[PDB]
Amino acid sequence: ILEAAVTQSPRNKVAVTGEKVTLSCQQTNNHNNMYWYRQDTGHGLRLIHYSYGVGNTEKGDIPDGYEASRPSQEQFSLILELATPSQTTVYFCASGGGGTLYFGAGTRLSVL
Repeated sequence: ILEAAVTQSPRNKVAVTGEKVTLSCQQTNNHNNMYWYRQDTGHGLRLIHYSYGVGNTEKGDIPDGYEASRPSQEQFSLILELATPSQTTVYFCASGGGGTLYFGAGTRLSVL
């Protein structure tokens, strides 16, 4: 984008149960760390998977039923191999070095 260091795509996603879904997190700031959170109904952000650099993924608190991929410095992808309605939610990605968090604008996912 023209304005933000962190871009999420798509901004919306409708899946049918059983479809594979991939969400993209792209940052252009050379950030070492990337993160994927699911937002809960109290607007809490729950960590799914994160990454310390290219090629690395680490599991967060709620990894089950997601995988992650850090194929480049810029890109941290969240994959739902087989989407389920319990995965209907808003998802936010983030990136930074150290304790810094630059957040994406969010992706709304509905699994039907």
